[PDB]
Amino acid sequence: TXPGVTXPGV
DNA sequence: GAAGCTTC
DNA sequence: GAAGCTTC
Repeated sequence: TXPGVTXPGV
Protein backbone atom coordinates (compact mmCIF):
# COMPACT_ATOMS: atom_id res chain seq x y z
CA THR A 1 0.00 0.00 0.00
CA UNK A 2 0.73 3.35 -1.10
CA PRO A 3 3.00 5.13 -0.21
CA GLY A 4 1.63 4.67 2.44
CA VAL A 5 -0.06 1.80 4.47
CA THR A 6 2.09 0.41 -4.94
CA UNK A 7 -1.46 1.55 -4.71
CA PRO A 8 -2.81 -1.19 -4.80
CA GLY A 9 -2.09 -1.42 -7.81
CA VAL A 10 1.18 -0.02 -9.43
C1' DG B 1 15.87 -6.14 5.22
C1' DA B 2 10.21 -7.20 6.33
C1' DA B 3 4.22 -5.56 7.13
C1' DG B 4 1.71 -1.98 4.01
C1' DC B 5 -3.29 -5.20 -0.66
C1' DT B 6 -6.39 -4.62 -4.77
C1' DT B 7 -6.57 -4.53 -10.69
C1' DC B 8 -6.72 -6.27 -14.71
C1' DG C 1 -0.19 -15.11 -12.62
C1' DA C 2 2.18 -9.81 -13.29
C1' DA C 3 2.33 -5.31 -11.04
C1' DG C 4 3.95 -2.76 -8.21
C1' DC C 5 8.24 1.15 -3.47
C1' DT C 6 8.01 1.95 0.24
C1' DT C 7 7.63 3.49 6.45
C1' DC C 8 9.61 1.15 10.40
